Amino acid sequence: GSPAAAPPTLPPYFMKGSIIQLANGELKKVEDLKTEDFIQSAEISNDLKIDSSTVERIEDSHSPGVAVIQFAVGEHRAQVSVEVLVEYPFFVFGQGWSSCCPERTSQLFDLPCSKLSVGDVCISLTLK
Amino acid sequence: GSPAAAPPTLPPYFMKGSIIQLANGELKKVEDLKTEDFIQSAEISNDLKIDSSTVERIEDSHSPGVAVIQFAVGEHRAQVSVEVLVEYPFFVFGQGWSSCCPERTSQLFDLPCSKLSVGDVCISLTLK
Ligand code: NA
Repeated sequence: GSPAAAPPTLPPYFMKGSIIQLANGELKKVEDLKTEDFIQSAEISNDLKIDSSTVERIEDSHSPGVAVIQFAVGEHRAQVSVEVLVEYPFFVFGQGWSSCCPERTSQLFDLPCSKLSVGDVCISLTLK
Repeated sequence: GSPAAAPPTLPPYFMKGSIIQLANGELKKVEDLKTEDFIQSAEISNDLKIDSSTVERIEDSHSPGVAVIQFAVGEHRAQVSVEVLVEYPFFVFGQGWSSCCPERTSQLFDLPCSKLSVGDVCISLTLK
């Protein structure tokens, strides 16, 4: 079948040394974020909730530098296949920042990443 | 409420109130970013390689609150159709933060936001 395409640009906070303001008034550098920062920040926020998507499959795209990743999204495991840039950092539950290509994420952002793998649970924040 | 969305498709809400570390070591509040903060070169030449994507078309989606955006991506203009929640913030060359629904982006990200338009050239802040 035909995957959905992800946004073709990356947001700026992935740049190492950027500082996030969490819904606990706390400030952390992006490279220092932990899983509990998201969970606690979501818990406190009246607007945001935590959700998650599990990596089911990673395949090469026909475009070089792009992966096709199959996700199982949220508690009913809705199946979504998306084209994503290999440098895109996902935040993996109990791991931290992870990408299809850590070396490229290092080149672009200086953000240390683990290699994204099948079974990884990626954290997201969505509106209520 | 809207269709299943992979992690990189979601607006990055938690970048609200972030401080971005620019390639040169400067710091900028995310709402204060300018096009020049994206450009390394202190004097743009026709040398200047930018990675960008240009908006070609914007349509309503069957799903409410979601827009479908066609992009021409990169130097070779790959055609990519991207479905996103309308508040998704793009940084536009010569314009700044823009979206398919400025009002909602401003309230959710606490920044000034323009309407995304056909012709808008969308960029990412990176080292590159
Ligand atoms: Na919450």
